Amino acid sequence: MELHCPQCQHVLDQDNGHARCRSCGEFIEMKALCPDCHQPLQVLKACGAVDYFCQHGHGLISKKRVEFVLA
Ligand SMILES: [Zn+2]
Ligand SMILES: [Zn+2]
Repeated sequence: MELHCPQCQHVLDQDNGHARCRSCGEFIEMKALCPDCHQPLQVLKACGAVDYFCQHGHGLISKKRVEFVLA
């Protein structure tokens, strides 16, 4: 069933930190927050690989554990 929009109610096509409205046309970007912080994660860019570091003192957070909010 996936996630639906709270406005242009349709399917949200979600990838890494990004959600494009399929069937809507709209483009949405999402923030990667640490669940235990609610502050943004440090996007560690290694060109090919990207790590999400909890800038605060918790360690590394995977994109399957991160909390994505509407940006
Ligand atoms: Zn939509
Ligand atoms: Zn944290």
